[PDB]
Amino acid sequence: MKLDEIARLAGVSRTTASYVINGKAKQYRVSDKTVEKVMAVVREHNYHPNAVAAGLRLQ
Repeated sequence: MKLDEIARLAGVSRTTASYVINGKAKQYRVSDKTVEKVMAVVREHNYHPNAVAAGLRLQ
């Protein structure tokens, strides 16, 4: 379930859905509106990013 389908199935764009796939919605401009909208599809299909991601400190 690539970014493309998750965007069309949820109802956003290849990047707006990209926000929702990585859990970055608030960082961009989809604080909730697209979270439940696109996250419901990202988690329905279980689509997640690959290993090794920037965040060694993470607070």
